[PDB]
Amino acid sequence: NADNYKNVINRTGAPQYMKDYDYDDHQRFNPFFDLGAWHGHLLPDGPNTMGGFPGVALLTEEYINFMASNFDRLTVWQDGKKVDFTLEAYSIPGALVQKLTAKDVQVEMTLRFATPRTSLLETKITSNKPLDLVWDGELLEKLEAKEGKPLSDKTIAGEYPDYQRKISATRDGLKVTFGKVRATWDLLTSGESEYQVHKSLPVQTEINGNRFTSKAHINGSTTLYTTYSHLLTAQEVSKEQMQIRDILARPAFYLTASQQRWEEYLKKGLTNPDATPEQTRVAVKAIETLNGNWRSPGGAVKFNTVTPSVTGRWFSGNQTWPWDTWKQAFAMAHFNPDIAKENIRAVFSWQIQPGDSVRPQDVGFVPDLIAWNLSPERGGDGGNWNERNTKPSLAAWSVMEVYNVTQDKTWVAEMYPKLVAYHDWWLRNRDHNGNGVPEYGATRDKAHNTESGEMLFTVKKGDKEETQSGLNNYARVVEKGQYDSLEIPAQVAASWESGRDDAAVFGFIDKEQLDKYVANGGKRSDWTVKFAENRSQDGTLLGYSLLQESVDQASYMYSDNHYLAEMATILGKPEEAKRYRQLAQQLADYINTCMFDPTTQFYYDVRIEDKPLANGCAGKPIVERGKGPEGWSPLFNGAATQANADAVVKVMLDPKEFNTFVPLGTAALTNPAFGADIYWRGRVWVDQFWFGLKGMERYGYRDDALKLADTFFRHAKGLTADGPIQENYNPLTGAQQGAPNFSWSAAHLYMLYNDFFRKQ
Ligand SMILES: OC[C@H]1O[C@H](O)[C@H](O)[C@@H](O)[C@@H]1O
Ligand SMILES: OC[C@H]1O[C@H](O)[C@H](O)[C@@H](O)[C@@H]1O
Ligand SMILES: OC[C@H]1O[C@H](O)[C@H](O)[C@@H](O)[C@@H]1O
Ligand SMILES: OC[C@H]1O[C@H](O)[C@H](O)[C@@H](O)[C@@H]1O
Ligand SMILES: OC[C@H]1O[C@H](O)[C@H](O)[C@@H](O)[C@@H]1O
Ligand SMILES: [Ca+2]
Repeated sequence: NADNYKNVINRTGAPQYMKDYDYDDHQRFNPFFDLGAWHGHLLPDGPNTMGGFPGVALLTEEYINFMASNFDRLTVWQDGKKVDFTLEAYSIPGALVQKLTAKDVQVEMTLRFATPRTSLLETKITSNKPLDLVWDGELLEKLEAKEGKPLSDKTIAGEYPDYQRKISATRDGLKVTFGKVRATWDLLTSGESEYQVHKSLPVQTEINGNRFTSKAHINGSTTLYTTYSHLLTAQEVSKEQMQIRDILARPAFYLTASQQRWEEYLKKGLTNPDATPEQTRVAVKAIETLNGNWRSPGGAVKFNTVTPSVTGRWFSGNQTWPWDTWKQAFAMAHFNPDIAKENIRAVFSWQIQPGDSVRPQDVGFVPDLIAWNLSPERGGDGGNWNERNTKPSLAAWSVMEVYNVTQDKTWVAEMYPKLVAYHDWWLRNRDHNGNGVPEYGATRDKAHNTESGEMLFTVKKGDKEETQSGLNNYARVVEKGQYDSLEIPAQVAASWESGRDDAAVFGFIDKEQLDKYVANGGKRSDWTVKFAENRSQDGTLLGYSLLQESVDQASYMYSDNHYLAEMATILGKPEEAKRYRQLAQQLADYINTCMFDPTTQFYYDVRIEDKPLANGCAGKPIVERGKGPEGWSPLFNGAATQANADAVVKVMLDPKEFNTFVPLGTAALTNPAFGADIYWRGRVWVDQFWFGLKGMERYGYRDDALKLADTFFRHAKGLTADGPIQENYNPLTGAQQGAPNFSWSAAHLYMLYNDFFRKQ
């Protein structure tokens, strides 16, 4: 089956820089990774790289960095003359293949992964006469480029003097060793990491600086085996040796194991018999993408996980977020459920437990960002590890989907208490006014407050700054309004917690847009989101909330309660199920009463006003900031009444609001802060699009969802081509932007293939 899907993504390339970046700093080639391994390979691009799989990509703990262009590249010699081959090279799901053809000599190479640290190359040489084999390679020298244009003349060795890359011969191949580099934002090595090449036949290896040549003579047709391993610690180096020996003793078993594992992914995954071949191929792209972003345990992360992009500037190594994980695992449930389960475990594996040394006030909290290296507060030197905030919770929805596919009640039993603790955390730490309806917010953290717990902020006016602290001081400053801007680290973290960093609803609007809004009769203070601290009975600082209750947030809490009730029932906990159903109903009632605006036929966030409205709502819907995809969150999550859903769908299907060339973007065309190139104020993301279609379908509009899905399929640029999957689209043009090989796009593209794409 895998052979029906050649070169779904262009995996050719010959990188020339360690950071061989696209215009947004992501690696501009798409290496093949499998089995959660920490290195990847590219296909040759023609004569310069033919005979090898160039572009060894190393996942150095938290980043992707190229090691070499040619490395272990084969040329074949006959009586001193190089054999002249033609090249065929292609990817399939789970393998890279290249075939070199001459009249009297042929070479067939197959590269698959064998372990979570090791790939295996079969080199089959067919020849009527003896031959001399030569393998060569060279470490990269140049540091960084942007779309082929050097960003400087810096070298790798110049930029990282301690990297100290060294190639050495070994008895059965060679190795590259690396010194310890703790470049927090660029390059992270233990000082014990290595890249090893082991072969099934003796070779004589000569090293000259950062290049090597290995030589062997064969008397005729021979098949050899080579392992490549990136090993990140001394312990990994030691453990892998026995695995390498087993692979070389049974190479055909490892090739077969990979073949079979990939046939199973395709069998389990490709279940839409009404899909066109083009639609099916998109599903295969998504499967290749998600599986390549899977990482085996490493460092502080004791589980397999999936990152947002193995090639991403800030998304690589094993960096894991909850938001991305819920979407990832929902999709992967349908083809790689073992890793879907692991990805969810990874996120909860650092869930705050009672007596925590850093944040005992946050029991049940799930960190925003976990990775190889712990934060300094937890004894590591990682700069990415983040506990300033979490992300919106679709955790129960994700856990349920894995159950829906596997029917494994022990999985539900495993996750239920963790889901409950998270649920409880939202109600203690993200409900400033105690009404059962959460806000996005932030934690107590060294970035947010002084040693004594005073909230940090910086008041900016002209070129003058003023770093102050304390909530009451902040409150005065907002009241007086004599500043150009206010930077509150905790409120920045609250924007991160929402998952939509620059959305209109959270008060983000550029100067020109705001000047227009004000010039058309609005007040600039309409765009000010007030902020508050959350304290326990005894005065303890629990964290912070926006003084605003978000309709997507409320709808995800509805969802959380809804799925918990279903899991409670599955687990024979009927009184717990009853309580969750009651909490869901209350949230639905609040969403429909408080957050729906009849006049504009849509849902919106509400402010937490100084006093609640007479009807008990915390504030009026914030209609003046315009419409966004949060407006269909009550439909996606099932909190909406039919009547309110009918009203919302009419707005979604209006070309003057959301029914754009690529439909269901992150702000309506009528939103005062709309821009077609603004990530969270116009651009279309596949998750929000799919949430929209699902919400429509849920309320009787399957036929219209199917039509929007066809529109997306026809207008979303690049969908049927061989480029990597990116993050979002211009709603007016269909143009793509974002990190290549982006997991949650892949996940929702997969869902669309499963749920909505079909032959017309
Ligand atoms: O399994 C990977 C490859 O192995 C062999 O080279 C087959 O000839 C080829 O059809 C296949 O794609
Ligand atoms: O998630 C199911 C299984 O997936 C992977 O194989 C893990 O290595 C294993 O520990 C886990 O139990
Ligand atoms: O699981 C690793 C760690 O996760 C969280 O930080 C918990 O609060 C802590 O108790 C636990 O040791
Ligand atoms: O909280 C620690 C870190 O978390 C995240 O990785 C943020 O991107 C970074 O700005 C912050 O310093
Ligand atoms: O640097 C900003 C980014 O830092 C972290 O990755 C946060 O999880 C993300 O929400 C934020 O956009
Ligand atoms: Ca509240």
